[PDB]
Amino acid sequence: MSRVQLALRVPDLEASIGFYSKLFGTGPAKVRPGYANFAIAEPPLKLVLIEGAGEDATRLDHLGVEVEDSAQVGHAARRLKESGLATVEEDKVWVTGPGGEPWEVYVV
Ligand SMILES: [Cl-]
Ligand SMILES: [Fe+3]
Ligand code: NA
Ligand code: NA
Ligand code: NA
Repeated sequence: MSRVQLALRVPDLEASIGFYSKLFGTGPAKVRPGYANFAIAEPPLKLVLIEGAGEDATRLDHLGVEVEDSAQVGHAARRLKESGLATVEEDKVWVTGPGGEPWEVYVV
């Protein structure tokens, strides 16, 4: 299995933590200065909140797919490259959509 990662740059981290705790009925899995994440089972989602400093509105930071093991990351990396996309591998692999939105496929 795998789940989507959504990372949002938010103007107010504390405000956003409260909102998302209510929306998904669970508290954050990890909290750091300027950073929080939620691990949501239903719907399957890794939500990342990154505080933006002087942001007027929430915007997309990056997107991703969190997968079960490094083998899956390698499979995705090879398949994406075979499909003709430019990739950057780190475990994770990055690709960028034509409008500039970045995607990471990674394992935690
Ligand atoms: Cl924590
Ligand atoms: Fe991420
Ligand atoms: Na802090
Ligand atoms: Na849930
Ligand atoms: Na994928």
